[PDB]
Amino acid sequence: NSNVVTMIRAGSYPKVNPTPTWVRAIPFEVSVQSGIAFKVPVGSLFSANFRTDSFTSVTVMSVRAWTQLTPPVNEYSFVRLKPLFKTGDSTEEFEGRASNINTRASVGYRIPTNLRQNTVAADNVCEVRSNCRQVALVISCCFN
Amino acid sequence: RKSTGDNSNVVTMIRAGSYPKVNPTPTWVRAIPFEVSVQSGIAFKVPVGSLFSANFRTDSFTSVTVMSVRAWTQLTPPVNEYSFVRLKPLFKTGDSTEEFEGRASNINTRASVGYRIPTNLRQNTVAADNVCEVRSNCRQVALVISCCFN
Amino acid sequence: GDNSNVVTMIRAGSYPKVNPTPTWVRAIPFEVSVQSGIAFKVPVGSLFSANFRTDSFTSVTVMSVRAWTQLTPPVNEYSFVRLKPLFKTGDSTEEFEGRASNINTRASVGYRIPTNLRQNTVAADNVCEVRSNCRQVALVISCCFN
Amino acid sequence: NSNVVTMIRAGSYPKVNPTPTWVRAIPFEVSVQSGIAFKVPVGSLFSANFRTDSFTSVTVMSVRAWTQLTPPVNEYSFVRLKPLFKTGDSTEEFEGRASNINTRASVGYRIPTNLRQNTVAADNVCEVRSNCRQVALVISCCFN
Amino acid sequence: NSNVVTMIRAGSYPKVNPTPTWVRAIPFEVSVQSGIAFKVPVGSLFSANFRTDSFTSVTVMSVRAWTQLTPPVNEYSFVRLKPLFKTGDSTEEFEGRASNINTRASVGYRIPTNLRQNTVAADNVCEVRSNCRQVALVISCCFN
Amino acid sequence: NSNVVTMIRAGSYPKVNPTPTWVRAIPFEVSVQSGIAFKVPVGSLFSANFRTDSFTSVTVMSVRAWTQLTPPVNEYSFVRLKPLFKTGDSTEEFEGRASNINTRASVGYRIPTNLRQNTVAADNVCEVRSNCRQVALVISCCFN
Amino acid sequence: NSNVVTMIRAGSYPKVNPTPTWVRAIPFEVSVQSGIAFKVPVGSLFSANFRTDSFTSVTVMSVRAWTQLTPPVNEYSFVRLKPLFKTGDSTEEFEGRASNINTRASVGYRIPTNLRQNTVAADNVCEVRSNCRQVALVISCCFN
RNA sequence: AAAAAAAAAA
RNA sequence: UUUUUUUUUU
RNA sequence: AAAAAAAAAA
RNA sequence: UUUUUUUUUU
RNA sequence: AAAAAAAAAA
RNA sequence: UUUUUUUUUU
RNA sequence: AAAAAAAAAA
RNA sequence: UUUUUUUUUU
RNA sequence: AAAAAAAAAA
RNA sequence: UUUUUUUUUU
RNA sequence: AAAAAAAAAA
RNA sequence: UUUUUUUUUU
RNA sequence: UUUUUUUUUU
RNA sequence: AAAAAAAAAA
Ligand SMILES: [Cl-]
Ligand SMILES: [Cl-]
Ligand SMILES: [Mg+2]
Ligand SMILES: [Mg+2]
Ligand SMILES: [Mg+2]
Ligand SMILES: [Mg+2]
Ligand SMILES: [Mg+2]
Repeated sequence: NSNVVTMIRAGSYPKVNPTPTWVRAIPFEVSVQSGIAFKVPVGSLFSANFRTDSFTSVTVMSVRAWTQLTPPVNEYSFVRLKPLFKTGDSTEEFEGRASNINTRASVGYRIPTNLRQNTVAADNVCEVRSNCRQVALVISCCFN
Repeated sequence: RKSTGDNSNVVTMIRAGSYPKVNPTPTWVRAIPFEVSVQSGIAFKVPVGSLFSANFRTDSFTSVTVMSVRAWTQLTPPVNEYSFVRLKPLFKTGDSTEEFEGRASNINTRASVGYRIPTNLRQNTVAADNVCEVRSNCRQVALVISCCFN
Repeated sequence: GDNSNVVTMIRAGSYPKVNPTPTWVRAIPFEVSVQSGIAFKVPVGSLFSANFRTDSFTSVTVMSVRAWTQLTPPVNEYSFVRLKPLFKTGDSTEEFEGRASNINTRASVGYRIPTNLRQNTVAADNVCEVRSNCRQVALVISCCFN
Repeated sequence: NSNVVTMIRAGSYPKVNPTPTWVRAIPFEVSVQSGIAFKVPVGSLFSANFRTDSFTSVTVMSVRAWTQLTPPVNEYSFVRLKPLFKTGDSTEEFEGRASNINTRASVGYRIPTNLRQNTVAADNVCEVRSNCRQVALVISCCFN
Repeated sequence: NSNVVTMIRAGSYPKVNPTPTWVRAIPFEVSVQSGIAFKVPVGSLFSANFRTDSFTSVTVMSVRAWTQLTPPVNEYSFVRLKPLFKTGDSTEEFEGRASNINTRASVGYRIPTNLRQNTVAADNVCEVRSNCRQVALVISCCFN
Repeated sequence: NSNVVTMIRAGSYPKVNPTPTWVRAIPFEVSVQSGIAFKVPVGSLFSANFRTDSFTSVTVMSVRAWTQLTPPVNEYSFVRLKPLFKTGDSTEEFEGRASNINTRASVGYRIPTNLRQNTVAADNVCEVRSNCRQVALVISCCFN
Repeated sequence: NSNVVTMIRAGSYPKVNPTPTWVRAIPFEVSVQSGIAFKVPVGSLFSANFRTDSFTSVTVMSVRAWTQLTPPVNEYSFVRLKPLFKTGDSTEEFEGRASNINTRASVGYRIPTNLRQNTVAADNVCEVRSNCRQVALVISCCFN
């Protein structure tokens, strides 16, 4: 391959876009109380910590969750996810459980194409329930 | 694919496994468009700092690997003249003396030119570094720089 | 293999992913009472009921609507039925219509909702507007409860 | 594909059923005591918690069981299942044991076609024995 | 081919629809001020000038823009489009520039299927910016 | 498929037309008297009820007709169509009859290409004859 | 194809015939009385209502008949056809009956080639019988 | 799809 | 032998 | 390259 | 059916 | 895609 | 004979 | 990848 | 017979 | 291995 | 249509 | 050249 | 599955 | 030689 | 997938 700078025969000025979209997998943690559902805010996805503070909307494609702290004594870890939608919240409770007390529980859900619209900071993605005090989420989304 | 394919109309369960490897602050390949002011008979040094800005969604980055530079005259040339733009590549390990140049063949049309950086000179640059020197008979140049933010 | 006559052991492994409250794709039949040449808005709430085993849902994604006249038409007339899709992001002005060709037979028509318009609806929402010369309309709605 | 609503050339009124059958995998837990067999009530399968409170009968196809809490000190988890049937109870004790003390024991059994009749709330599916105080069941069944 | 009227052996009364949908490419102009973004209202699409005043909703599919008047002295035309959505506005700025001062600048964006819902008069399609006092838009859409 | 907006690299301003043509199947009804031929006016085709009030001319391609009310006592329904043209009315009487007293009679005719010119509201498309007091018509035509 | 008038290189004067034959299906109705046969007169086929008043002879090929009014109370419609010939009348009574009281009864008969000679107005085609007060006939014939 | 009648073409 | 109109058979 | 209008040839 | 002229489409 | 000039390889 | 740099032709 | 239950299509 | 949802088997 | 987003090449 | 970056499915 | 909407035909 | 009208992609 | 039940090997 | 023990079939 070339070892030196070489000329580019550029033509006319192209179409440009200084603020393009970005497909991402955003990892973050939330605190969870015993017996209480936590509503995961969309605003958690906008932050300089993820290079995403210039975005104000996002299209979530899928949500995966893992317990992030150990479960109570004698128990195996569990985590549940209830998808929320601005046009109407769901009542599914997708749940994963651990089969070794020392291992994380995990589960996820995919959003169908027909339900992939934008959400903003004040929106909530889903409810989390767990017997562990923290849950780690990895959200696959399209910032725009 | 996607020929009548698509998927379901409802949320479905993912049988997730172990916690994956993750990175909250990944890299990003980009083409950044910005303009610079240039003066008659004077070479302007293009600062790398122009590439870090919220106007590009890149203010969380402190380094970038530049891969190629293209330039266009952004304002009209002087009376009776055709536009021209020249690019001289600059490197922290030793500046070049190439003067890549394009000129317009219609006075009403932009001049344009570019250069590609070879793999062996694709290291990082920071805000204090410069990308290239620009010369032109037009008072502004429009640059589109293809680069890897990291 | 098959044709075992007795219980047999399953070599179960790790606890699987589970969900006590899953989705359900359904064709729901219900009727609405209608007046003469008067549009009636069909409520989405008619889809949630113990009579359909769906009272545990609060949302549903409608995929298509079909409608039949349920009582006889006025004297000298053939039955007809009209459907005008309604949407929260913007109502339609289409009026899909069927008419009977025998005075003793039901009129029928339906419409399909495109993938890009298949979002959720709740009980307070309305599915469509119905218009008929008969006093009842029998609807069958294909939908995904979730 | 189409981006607008399209006509459906409906025909005669079809056959309908407002209350159809449902093939399900129902997850629920049962309490178990030391040295004592617990009879799992079929009524545990009818509940708004599973969207099944409008069913009063169910045809069980197979039963799988996992220990749901840690076992006593120095022991590995075990769980046994003895099928019950209204026409005659079995004496099999299908059993699984853990090989790591931190992991669940698991076993299941399949009901043959000739024994897949209906059960009601007052009936029992099986007996569960375990050294763990709780057992998690996932029962494959056809509600009707 | 036939030179006279011929008989049609009609059958039963078909399905009918007096107010059908309509896929269109609507052209209209908007005024733009220096350094100010103009919100393109969706209501502009329901006009007797387009045969569309019987519609109250539309599904937008793609937007294209051209500058419609000459740029300021010494400048080449430019135009920018920022898509707007009721579920969450975008921050993209798709931009084109003229490479000949005497020629229009042009650009567009396509709306993905998952974001192709309906819009009504009070909604806005996008934000337009340009150094020219007028921008010419052609909007591909489905009236319904 | 793509889940977010994408740039379109638009070119020169296209050829446009804000008021295009429209091929349509228009359903409407006319009253008919015993023993009297009813001239169907073309103006019936231009209406807000059809989204066609912006049109002043139309090219009719075919006409199909259905009896719309029940026939006289002891009679089977019939309907006849006589095509009319500005250059010369025809004398054909395309006719259909019901074979069940409770069923609609139907018939239609097709207009040859050499006779497919424009008609305006003052023109008449055909004469309708029937023993029922209303006839349902579906006219295939090209609005321009 | 050509859009202008074009020259025809005609030759010698051709054979001509200002009054040609015509193959036709003629539809008309006759009144029928209970228990009485009605002889269908051939003269009904020559009429300006059929464009055939310039003919005096016709070769009938086949006769189809349909009851034209409702039957008496409690009965299903029926119609019978007995062929009549100048060289010798037949004694066949071809018959159709309705299987639904609201539907027409129908039947026909074909005339063999060896019996396809001419008939004049004073001739009769066939006898019609029915429990309905009117019968609708469609006669396939060759006017000459 | 074939045939008969009128017409046109070859 | 193809097509157009009327008819018929399929 | 085909088609239409005029012409020429076959 | 080939060419020439006018037109049209590609 | 080939060729010529410098270089490198074979 | 292949590649890199400059050039040229296509 | 096949099957069973619900739906849709053919 | 294909797809979607639930289940199951592999 | 294919697809989606940004980029580059063709 | 290939490659690079992010993502996803396998 | 395929697809989507309206129409027509099969 | 072919064509016509609007649209889109190429 | 196929299948069902228990076992075993793979 | 084969084999061994019981059963059933051929
Ligand atoms: Cl749980
Ligand atoms: Cl803007
Ligand atoms: Mg844990
Ligand atoms: Mg230079
Ligand atoms: Mg009715
Ligand atoms: Mg345990
Ligand atoms: Mg310009």
